[PDB]
Amino acid sequence: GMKQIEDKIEEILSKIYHIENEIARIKKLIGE
Amino acid sequence: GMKQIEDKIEEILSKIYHIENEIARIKKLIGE
Amino acid sequence: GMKQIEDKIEEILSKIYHIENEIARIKKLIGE
Repeated sequence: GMKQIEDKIEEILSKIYHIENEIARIKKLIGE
Repeated sequence: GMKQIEDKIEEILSKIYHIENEIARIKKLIGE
Repeated sequence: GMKQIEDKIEEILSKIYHIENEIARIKKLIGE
């Protein structure tokens, strides 16, 4: 496929990991 | 690549931005 | 496009649904 498609997938995976880190910080503060 | 692949990427980016908005609202209510 | 691209999209959609479940559990505990 497109190199642009693969580039977008890279950005998406980075965004998701950043979101999962944010959710981990929230669950740690509130307990779950 | 597929127009269907690019369509799915559009839906994913919309879902991610919606999630980031939800996380912003949570962090604003609890402080972080 | 690539079968690998479509496989990555499958993993991304699973990650997003899992994240949306986690956000639902957080909003239920704190109220919003």
